[PDB]
Amino acid sequence: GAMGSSTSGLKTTKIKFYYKDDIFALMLKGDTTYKELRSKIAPRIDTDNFKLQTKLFDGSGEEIKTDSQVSNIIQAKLKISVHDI
Repeated sequence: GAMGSSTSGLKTTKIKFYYKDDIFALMLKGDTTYKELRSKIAPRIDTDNFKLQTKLFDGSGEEIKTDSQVSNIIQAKLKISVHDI
């Protein structure tokens, strides 16, 4: 009894967000999303509306706003920045 199929998994990417002067982290297994992060950040922000970006050296880069921007910060492990909105 053998099988050719196989469980396909990925490696949780460590992404440190930067809400104001505080910062947190997130482990994305690849199934995460932008609306997923929305609930994973809201509670770590103290609010329900904030703006995530690719924490650059100036302050923020492409404001993550789509499951792709997140899966991108996921495949590239980008430090995220969080603002209050």
